[PDB]
Amino acid sequence: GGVDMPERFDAFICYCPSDIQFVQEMIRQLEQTNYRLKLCVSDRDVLPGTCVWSIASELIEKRCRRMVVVVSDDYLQSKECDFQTKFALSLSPGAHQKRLIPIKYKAMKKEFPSILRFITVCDYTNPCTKSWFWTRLAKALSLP
Ligand SMILES: [Mg+2]
Repeated sequence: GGVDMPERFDAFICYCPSDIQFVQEMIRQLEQTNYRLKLCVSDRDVLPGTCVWSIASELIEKRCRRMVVVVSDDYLQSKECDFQTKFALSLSPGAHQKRLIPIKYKAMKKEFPSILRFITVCDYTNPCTKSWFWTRLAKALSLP
């Protein structure tokens, strides 16, 4: 009986503490789609009421198919961004679009991270794509 703890994950969610409220909203919404996503973060304890799992940093590239990147002005200054930027720069040609899913959720005064310049963004601020935003993100994350 019961629920298993995953060995491999659909995605790691990379975010700085300033953006935790967005991540809390995202996880609940993704859990309310017709998918059973396997999601991980550095510390599940700060995301109560969710099905997310904790993962050691050194295991992320090996065990996560993709990385969701929550981008904001605050994020650009964070150690979490340092980790994600190094991760992105470690990737071979073609791997960036296959493994990175950047999300914007509020206005930014700063330019988007250099390494994400050719990467498709999930823009939560655009009302024109809002109705199916979470469903489409969940489908994207569920794919190999
Ligand atoms: Mg909207």
